Order: sequence, then structure tokens, then C-alpha cells
Amino acid sequence: ARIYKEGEKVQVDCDLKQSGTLTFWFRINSKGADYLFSVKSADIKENDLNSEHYTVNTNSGKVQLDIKSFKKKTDSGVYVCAAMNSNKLFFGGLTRIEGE
Amino acid sequence: GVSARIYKEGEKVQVDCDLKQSGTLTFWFRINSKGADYLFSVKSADIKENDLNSEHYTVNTNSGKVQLDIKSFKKKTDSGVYVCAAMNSNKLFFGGLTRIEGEP
Repeated sequence: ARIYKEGEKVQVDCDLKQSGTLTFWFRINSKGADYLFSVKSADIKENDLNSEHYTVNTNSGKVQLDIKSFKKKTDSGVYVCAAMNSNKLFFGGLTRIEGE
Repeated sequence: GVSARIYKEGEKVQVDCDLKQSGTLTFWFRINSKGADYLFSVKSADIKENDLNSEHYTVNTNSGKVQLDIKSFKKKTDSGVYVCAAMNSNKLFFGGLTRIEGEP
């Protein structure tokens, strides 16, 4: 459970094995499940994020979520990536991030 | 805080999904401190994939609502946050979370 101060940069990764499969990113916090974006290899398929505050970085042959300015209220929780295949989801390792 | 339901060992648990019924493929899973664990998926009333053992879990489709029925609760395996997620437009739409814990 990485702790971050207000305004710090945060990088969230996904350790899923590479495939060419549609992969969803989302997060779970105390207000609910919140959908972030989806990719297939390096191509964005849907993005609910404001570009001002969040970047989907596809440099270095992998995909990561960059939070430009951490805010406890909004960005705290469990981050999940899920690859879909065979009518099911395959999950990566969770990343948990909190404030103070 | 966070609202949750508390169960004794061996109680039945019914988990619901408040997503509006459309006929969109819907993934059911749970998150605990070991990770995210995939459960089953359903399109309307039709199972499309089920990783659950029938002896311990039943996917109940009576009423044209889908419920997961846990036959006999076990805190060590069954505690966590249960999620349902419909897929459309290359994204997920989530129902309200259901958290479930054992007695301490």
C-alpha cells in the first residue's frame, strides 16, 4: 500500500503477460468501482480519463497509467487490470495506493 | 466508513447485481487480500463461463435476475468485495459493490 503525498506523480503498472487482448483498467475505492480505460496491445480502445490529470503512457513496449497530481479523495484505492478471453477475465496483481 | 454484511460460518449467502438488465455479457468476480478472483459470467440467463464448483456455489437464474448463491459461507475463502461488470463499447459498467465479511 504505497503512500503518496498530495501533488506527487504516481505510476501504475500491470504485470499481466503480454498478449494482443483487450484489457480493462479500473479501480475500486470506498465510493465504488470506477472504470478508467481499455487497451489492446498499445492501442487505446476507450478512455474515460481527463488528459489534463491522467496520461496513458505506452512508451517502453508496455502500458502504464500516470497520475500527474495525486489527490487522496480521488485516486486512493485498488487498481486492477483484466484481460478478457474465453468469456472471462484474467487479472493482474493488484496495486493499492493511499494518501498521507 | 464502508457498509458490509457479516455472516457466520455455514450460513447461506445470496449475492445480487443492481445493474439494469440488458442482454450484455456480465462478468462476476471478487476482490480479497489474495487478489482478484474470477467467478462466472452470464449473458441474460445463459452461463457463458463458470469457474465455480457446483458443490459449493450455485448460479441462480430464477426471475430473470442472476444471483450467486454461496451454499455455506467460509470466511477464509468467501470474504471480500463482489463485483459485477457489463461490457459494452470497449468498457466496463459496474454495479454497486457488495462487501461480505465473516464474524471476528
